[PDB]
Amino acid sequence: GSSGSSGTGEKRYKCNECGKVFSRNSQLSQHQKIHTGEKPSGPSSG
Ligand SMILES: [Zn+2]
Repeated sequence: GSSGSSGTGEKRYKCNECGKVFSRNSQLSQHQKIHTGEKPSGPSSG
């Protein structure tokens, strides 16, 4: 037992991108997309 007697309930989904945590996955998945970074074209004419 590794100081984990009780807990099974609120899976602390950690962001593999930054490394943060969220109470619910529905709040993390929507964040894991923030790293995508969709910046416009600069030096190129897009
Ligand atoms: Zn993140």
